Amino acid sequence: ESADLRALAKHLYDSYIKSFPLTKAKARAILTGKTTDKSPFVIYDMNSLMMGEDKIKFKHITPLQEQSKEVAIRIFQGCQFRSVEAVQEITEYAKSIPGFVNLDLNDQVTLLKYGVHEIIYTMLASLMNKDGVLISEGQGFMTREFLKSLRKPFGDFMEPKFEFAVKFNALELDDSDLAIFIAVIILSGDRPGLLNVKPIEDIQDNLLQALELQLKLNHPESSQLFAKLLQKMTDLRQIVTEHVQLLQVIKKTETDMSLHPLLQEIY
Amino acid sequence: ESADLRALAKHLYDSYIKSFPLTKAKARAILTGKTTDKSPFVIYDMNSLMMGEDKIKFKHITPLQEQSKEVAIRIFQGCQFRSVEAVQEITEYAKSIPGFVNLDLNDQVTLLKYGVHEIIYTMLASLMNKDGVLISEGQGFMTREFLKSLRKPFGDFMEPKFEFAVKFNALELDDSDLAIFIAVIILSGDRPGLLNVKPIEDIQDNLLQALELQLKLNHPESSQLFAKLLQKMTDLRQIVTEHVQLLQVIKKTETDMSLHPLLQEIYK
Ligand SMILES: Oc1ccc(/C=C/c2cc(O)cc(O)c2)cc1
Repeated sequence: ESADLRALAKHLYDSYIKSFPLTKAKARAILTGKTTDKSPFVIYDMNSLMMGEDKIKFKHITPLQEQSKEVAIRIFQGCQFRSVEAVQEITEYAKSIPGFVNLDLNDQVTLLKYGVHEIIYTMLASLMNKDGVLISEGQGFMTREFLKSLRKPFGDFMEPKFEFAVKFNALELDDSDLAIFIAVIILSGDRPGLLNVKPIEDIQDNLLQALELQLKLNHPESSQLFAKLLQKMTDLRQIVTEHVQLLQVIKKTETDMSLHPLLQEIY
Repeated sequence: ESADLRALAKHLYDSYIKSFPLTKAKARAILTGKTTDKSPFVIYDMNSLMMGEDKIKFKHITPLQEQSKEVAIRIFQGCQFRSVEAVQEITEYAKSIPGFVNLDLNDQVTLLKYGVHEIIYTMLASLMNKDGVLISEGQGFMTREFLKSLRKPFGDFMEPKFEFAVKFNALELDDSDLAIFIAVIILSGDRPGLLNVKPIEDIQDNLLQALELQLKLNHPESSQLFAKLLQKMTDLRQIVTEHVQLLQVIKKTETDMSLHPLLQEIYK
């Protein structure tokens, strides 16, 4: 019944607004969108990020550059922190989804183990555009060119993300849309190791239904947007796989150091 | 007007038929061991394969395998010819797709080139069941275990396909549905090297409305089948990957074995 889908939709939307600080309406005003009044400290050069964290309240590293731990390394360890953060936000948005907790815990844990990854790149596109990506709650904006002028490893790290974001943003979705789109992702059912897929698919079915009417009523003119949207979810599955390749090569760059232990444990 | 999408649906199901000598419906009638209208010869070991030459059309080696092109090679050079065959059949079906042969000529090629294997594995599932796959216009049937037990390199090669088939076939689609879904695969838009995407995405963003209505009518119960079907194109692209690379391997350990010219102008 239509009434339930608009309900489920509104439920998830209000829940999504509570769970995620920096939203897209927001990030879109701060970014290219004018809403000029507060604008975000820019980072384009190696002197720009140098001591840059001045304003910007960073947790982990400060403006130190002189053969003391490479800039590239300290920029990647940053994303990871944010990652660890987002995973928590998401783990909570998950509980908010109708029926999620009523499932087998083992299953709730697996759905997150694999889902947390696609949702992160999905939302990172909310804080990105062809020129750069928003950072530090929105007090930042690290240019795209600066990111590509990074060490040999890290040069392709974020490029395959700006490409996806550019395409994904062309769909022009809003937080009310991504709310449902993101639920659908989590409640996949084809994730490895699940134990009772029926339940997991009954909800996604219900979530998919809601996503459909939502895009209809919310994009009356965008012909076949539902379909194109579900397609972009394949590019996500690929961008996530390719991400562990340039990551595995990292496992073969740092290492043997006894002052890491309680850190490599966190990540 | 849902009357044009239905007329477009008819159009496609028709060429699909004219382009593929073996349909999924012909394939299932042979597999479900029940319509002994013609049954297949089941190859499952060496002796059986040796006999397969007589009972079925195998212009391949009979006696010795290892020494004179080991059995593993015999099977591959054959499965190869089957594919060049397949590509031409799909090249035909492409041309039949409205708007296709009007797009820039390079884009046509570009679409075929990447569109091919995706379609070949989607169709290869129509000939597979939890235990094997039809071969030679359906005259024969090769066992999943037989294959899964071949020389180190060739051994695995078909095992990511059988997996795809079981889950994919689960959707229980029929030939008229695979026709619209197959067109949607070629007329994509996010393919490497394309010159103009708008006129191409225009076609897909119309075939899709066709696949949607087709599925709501054809499967009034299978809910979210439209959405579930599309999500299949992901497990698809992953297969090509395993292939192309597993192909790199043989290309080096088997330097006396060739490859069909047409099957080269497609891998990148
Ligand atoms: O000695 C041999 C003689 C013939 C073959 C044929 C293999 C083959 C595999 C397919 O998927 C489709 C097909 O139509 C044929 C393999 C070994």
